[PDB]
Amino acid sequence: PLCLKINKKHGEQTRRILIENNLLNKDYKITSEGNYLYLPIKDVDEDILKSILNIEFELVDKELEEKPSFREIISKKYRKEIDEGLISLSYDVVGDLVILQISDEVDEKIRKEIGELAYKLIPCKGVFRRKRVRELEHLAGENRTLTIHKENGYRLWVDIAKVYFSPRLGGERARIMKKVSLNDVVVDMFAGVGPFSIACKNAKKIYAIDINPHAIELLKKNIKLNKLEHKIIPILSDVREVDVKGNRVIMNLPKFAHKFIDKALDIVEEGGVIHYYTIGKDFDKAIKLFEKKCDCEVLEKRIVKSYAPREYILALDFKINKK
Ligand SMILES: Nc1ncnc2c1ncn2[C@@H]1O[C@H](C[C@@H](N)CC[C@H](N)C(=O)O)[C@@H](O)[C@H]1O
Ligand SMILES: [Zn+2]
Ligand SMILES: [Zn+2]
Ligand SMILES: [Zn+2]
Ligand SMILES: [Zn+2]
Repeated sequence: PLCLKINKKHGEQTRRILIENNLLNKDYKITSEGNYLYLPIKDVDEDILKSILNIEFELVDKELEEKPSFREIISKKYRKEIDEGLISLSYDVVGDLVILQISDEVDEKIRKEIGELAYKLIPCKGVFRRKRVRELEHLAGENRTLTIHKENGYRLWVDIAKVYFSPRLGGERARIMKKVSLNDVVVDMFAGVGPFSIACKNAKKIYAIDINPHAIELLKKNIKLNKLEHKIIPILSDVREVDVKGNRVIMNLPKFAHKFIDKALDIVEEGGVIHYYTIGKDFDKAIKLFEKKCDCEVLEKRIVKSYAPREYILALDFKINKK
């Protein structure tokens, strides 16, 4: 498939950089031919790669070997419509449930068939598909949308019909989890059911804020389940109206975080850190927004996942030196 071609002397270094940026397509075998290394890579453009690599490279097409199924079967049977949107090969597994990406236009009993296949080939108790928190269409197995998801050693109650939750962000949450220091006071601006907040358990105090009450209900259940009731303070409100202070501030709202930077700088103490999440073709825009608003330094930046062609969800840790 799509591969990143580089001189093999840079092999291990490039592999590591692709893994941290969720770009390594682990379903293929990195292959070495001649003095070149070919790394199977996920959807990405040459321009943004230049912001995470200083060596020369080439993106190319190439057959490579791999490291029942579902993705296997659906891919051929419905390749017709899949090939044109209707159906996606990508799906999410939140705890006990599976959520397919069937942009319905596909018949209903056709949707039940796929869900049924999924239910059959994928260990789960329920299968749904969708259409921000959107309405779900049940397609097989148990019809319960409430489940518990395990990640990074902790547990999270999630009701997929009520709040937004991406299991794909477990890696990014684990990254932050390890940077947290004992004396930190964390402000999780858009907490959902509390994933970053539970992840930041090393801190001495955490403020978990969200405007969705069901989200806050799951948050509370999660604070208890993980035994962090004397650590995490749940807050039902629009974050703009909350007056709290912290040295570590999390902004997990990609599409609109840019509209909340002023509030974030008001919460953050100087010398503190803001973990910003945004959508972009690269890191330039976000850096500029922050550079104009205060004196800061980027400490680490990562591509989190793809959003659409030449569009990605990005993470940047900004150290705020002076406001
Ligand atoms: N003005 C606001 N104040 C507080 N929370 C908000 C506001 N607007 C949206 N939200 C919440 O922002 C959240 C964005 C989600 N990406 C949070 C995900 C969560 N951090 C997780 O790790 O699962 C949603 O749960 C919204 O309910
Ligand atoms: Zn509720
Ligand atoms: Zn207490
Ligand atoms: Zn969101
Ligand atoms: Zn700045």
